[PDB]
Amino acid sequence: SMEQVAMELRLTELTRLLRSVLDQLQDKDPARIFAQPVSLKEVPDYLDHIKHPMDFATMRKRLEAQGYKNLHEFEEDFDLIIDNCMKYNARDTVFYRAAVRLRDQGGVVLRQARREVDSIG
Repeated sequence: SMEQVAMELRLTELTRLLRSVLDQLQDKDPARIFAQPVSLKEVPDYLDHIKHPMDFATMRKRLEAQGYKNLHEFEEDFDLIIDNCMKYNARDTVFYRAAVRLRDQGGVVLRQARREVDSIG
């Protein structure tokens, strides 16, 4: 149907805007601490601690499959990256600190992304 196409075009444009958002958030992680999944070879107990692992490569796979239907779903995954790290790692660690800085800096990006998603529809 023509309606299905129009919906598909909206999803494609959302995916475009989320790719730009993703790039901007990932630049706020210059140490690349959140770039890839925590390795279960190197952290064998991880899944005893963290039930829903997340990382920027995993988000990019979902994005490129157009697997984010709305900004809320994308923000959920970003919050998992931060929140998982802040639980697994202690306050005095470079990991925890990196997550705090990513959260604080990402907030600014996400605030305007929400406006753009609402604005463009």
